Amino acid sequence: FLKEELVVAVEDVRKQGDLMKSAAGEFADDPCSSVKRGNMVRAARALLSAVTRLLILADMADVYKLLVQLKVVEDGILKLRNAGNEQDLGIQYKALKPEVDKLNIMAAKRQQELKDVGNRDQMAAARGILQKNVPILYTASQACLQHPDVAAYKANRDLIYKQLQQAVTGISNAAQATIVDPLSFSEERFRPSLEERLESIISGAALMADSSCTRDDRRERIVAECNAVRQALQDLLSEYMGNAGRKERSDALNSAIDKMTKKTRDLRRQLRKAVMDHVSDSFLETNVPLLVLIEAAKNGNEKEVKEYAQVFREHANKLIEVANLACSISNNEEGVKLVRMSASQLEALCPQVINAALALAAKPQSKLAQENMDLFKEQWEKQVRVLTDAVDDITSIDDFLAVSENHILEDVNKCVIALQEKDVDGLDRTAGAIRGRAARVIHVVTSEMDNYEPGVYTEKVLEATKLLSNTVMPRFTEQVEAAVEALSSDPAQPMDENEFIDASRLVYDGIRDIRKAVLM
Amino acid sequence: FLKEELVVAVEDVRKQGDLMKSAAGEFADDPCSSVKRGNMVRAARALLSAVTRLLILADMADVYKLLVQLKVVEDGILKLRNAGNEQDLGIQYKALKPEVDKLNIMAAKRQQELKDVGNRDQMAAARGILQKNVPILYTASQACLQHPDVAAYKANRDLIYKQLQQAVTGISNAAQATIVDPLSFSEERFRPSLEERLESIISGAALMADSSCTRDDRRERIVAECNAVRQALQDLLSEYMGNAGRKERSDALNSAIDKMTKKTRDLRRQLRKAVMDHVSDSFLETNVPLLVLIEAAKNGNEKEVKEYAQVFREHANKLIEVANLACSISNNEEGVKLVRMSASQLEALCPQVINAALALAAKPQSKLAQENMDLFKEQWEKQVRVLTDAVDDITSIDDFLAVSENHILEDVNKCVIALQEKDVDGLDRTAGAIRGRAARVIHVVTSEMDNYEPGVYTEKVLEATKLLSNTVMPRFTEQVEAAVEALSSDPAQPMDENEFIDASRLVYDGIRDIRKAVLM
Repeated sequence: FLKEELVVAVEDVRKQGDLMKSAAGEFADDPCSSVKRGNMVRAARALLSAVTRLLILADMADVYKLLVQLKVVEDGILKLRNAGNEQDLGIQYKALKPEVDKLNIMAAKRQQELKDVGNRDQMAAARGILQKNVPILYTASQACLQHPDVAAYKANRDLIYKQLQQAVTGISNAAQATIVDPLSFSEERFRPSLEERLESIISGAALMADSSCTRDDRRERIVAECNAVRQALQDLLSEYMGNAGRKERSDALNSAIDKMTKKTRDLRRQLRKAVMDHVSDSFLETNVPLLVLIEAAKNGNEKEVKEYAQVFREHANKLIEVANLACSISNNEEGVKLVRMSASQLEALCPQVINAALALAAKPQSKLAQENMDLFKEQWEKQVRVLTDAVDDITSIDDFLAVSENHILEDVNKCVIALQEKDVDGLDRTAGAIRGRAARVIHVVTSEMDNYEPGVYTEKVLEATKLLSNTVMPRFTEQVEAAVEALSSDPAQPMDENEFIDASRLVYDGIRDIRKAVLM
Repeated sequence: FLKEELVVAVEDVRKQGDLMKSAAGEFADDPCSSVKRGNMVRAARALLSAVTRLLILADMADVYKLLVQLKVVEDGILKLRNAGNEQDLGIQYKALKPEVDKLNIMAAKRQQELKDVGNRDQMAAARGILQKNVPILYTASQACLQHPDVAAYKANRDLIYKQLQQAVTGISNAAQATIVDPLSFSEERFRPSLEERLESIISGAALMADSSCTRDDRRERIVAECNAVRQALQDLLSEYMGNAGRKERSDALNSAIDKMTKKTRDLRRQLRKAVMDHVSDSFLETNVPLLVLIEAAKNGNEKEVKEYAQVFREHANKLIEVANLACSISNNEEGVKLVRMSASQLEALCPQVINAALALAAKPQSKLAQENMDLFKEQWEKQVRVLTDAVDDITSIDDFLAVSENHILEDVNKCVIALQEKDVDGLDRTAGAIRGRAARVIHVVTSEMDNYEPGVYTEKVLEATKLLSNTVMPRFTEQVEAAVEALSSDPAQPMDENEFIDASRLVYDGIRDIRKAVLM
């Protein structure tokens, strides 16, 4: 198998190589010779075969190598979880750290070798989870030995083990392996025949919408633009059916499709201007399911914690979905991998967050718990911001600023009208959304400017950003709360409508002068 | 470009080869060395690159070569068509015969090189038509010079030229290279939401019948089974509308669809057992529009020839349609291409057949015409049998024998009853249909057995086939005519009812023991 095949391969490669050299030579001395030429050709082909045979054999060498190390790490992981005393536990992790690393290398190898990108993604995703959890399993399984009466800890340890076991299998599964979608799909229509097989590849493969999980506007917009392009496709399939044979150029009918089909591809640009906006219709409030999910457990409340798991979990994955929708549309693979990977890790760091809350809700005094939470908290936010920053790039920074401009405008007035309606519950709420999108805008603008060389362009932009967050925003928040303390205190002190409006306007305008500075 | 690149390629291949040899060596003396090993690997990869670079360059050499020869044959073909005197004409064909051949070789080269099979098919199809027509163009364009007042000849010559021009382009087009429908449709239903978008993709896309262009039975059968499955779909769309959300398993309602929808897919199997039967309800009589369409023109009858064009043309295309219906249902692409292609060629060889008859009907003595017809006749039948054999495979040989069993039975009795009714016009007619389906059965049975290894199974089958065509059939035909000469001769000689029935029964039985032998 191993060495066996190798020597054998070296042979074929050696022999064919010699015959190729001579042939190549005889051709060099007589390049204007047709025969001597053909000889060189056949020779080249023969060389290819010998060379490839070695590559294939070489692939086995790598695969096998991956297997050996894979099985080693498998047992090691289970041995770590089953550790009973801190002595054995510490001993296992040390003998596993290297084994894990080695496998990590070998994994990256097959990852590249795997042809179809799909499997390649699985390999990297599996490798990641494996790489991240291995250390965590140690910390989890360790806690169970210090507090054997904390089912919460045991449950966590096992969940990590589960994910780890998954990764290992995923590596082997992908090791046996051997893009956008609307882009490549739209490029298919041009022939004087078979209108029956094209009508099926353009019909049954052009019916995949999505929508949902967005605000009412995004649903409406998507509904209108999706119907306008569906009709478009049918105008292309009903008008095209009249070309026949000789119409192999561009007349009134063939172009009746070329003007409808070639232009209506807009649906794509519609779903984008419809998704990228989620970033401000349910984002910045990223801490919302953590800075309370923790406070619950941190207060010895085992009840409002169980119910919060779903609440937390819900807002989380919902965010990842939109991140995926951003992947469906984006021929950018390098960036899709980033997003899809950042999503996987963050998708795997989910159960851990819950386990933490569980162990803390039962022991809001256990310094080990309060620290375990604090630690997990840090890792969750850290993994969130990245997935977020990874996505902010999968899209157009500029487009983001555009949608943020309109939406900001909407919520801004929602507050202004709330100030008039003297509805604090709304005044507060709306104001918050304003602070959200605003900051979400300053972060994306700045994080995107790190790819540009400092200068007039970067200066005029950051300044516009500095103002909105340093001068603007504060004066507005100062007015929001100022209004609140004018109806909940005593009967109801008179609110200064003026300053509130002008202050709030600065917010919107601020975004405007930043967007304008971004373009320039 | 050519030689230029070559010498260059030989270099990279030469240098890399040397470095590879040494590396391979150092590894041989120390195979247990990891470093020396890696070296060998990197070396192997480097060799691959040098080798490939040569292959690519080599591809150009072949492509270019194809181009040169392609342009040569192009002009030659046009020069042949424009020939005015038998002198120049004969001269061109001779200087083209070789040019054509050379290109034929070069074409076969790129054909293999082309990666995607699709283009590969085009290359072969284009090459074929080019190979076949080149000689024909000569015979056609030649006739026009001997009888300049025969538009029929001119029209033919040009059509050949058109096809030839097509092939050439098709070769160059493919040289730049590197599904079913009911099957994929039925696999769509499984989700706790959006019952409004699924109801439209399962309703508006499940309404495409056909029927017609068959005997009364095939229309009735199709009508019954199409209505039984239409109702079925509505039992799936009316019962499904009650799953809601939690019903994500398989209860009484969700399965009320799973038992109706999952079983009624039979409509498909109905349209098949309804189409494959055409093969004996309007086939074998394939010569019928030729062995008379010719006799007409061959008798200097320019009148019954014009009217026969439509008659001939009608029976032809009708046959192709059914061949297409056999394509709609058959996920087999490789076979569909065959059928669809065999149909195209035969669909293009149609106008030519007519042109022949036209030129002969006007000159039933012109040895040039009588030969042109004889030639065209051969090509039409040849292209027919193939399209036919191509289709006989797109279906189930066994199923064909089944339907042939029932239909034979019907026509058989139609004759027996005709013998009793003493209706010769029917006796003759029916008997013919019997001889048709019968032979159509023996050919399909034998042509299908060429895919099986000779032995007991093949023996017991062919014999059953041999009997039906050697012993059976004859004794029956002998009785049919024998009965005819028993009422048209003198007043009406007494017919021997006995022998006629027994003889005719052999026909049916013959088919039975062949079908049974096919199964076994």
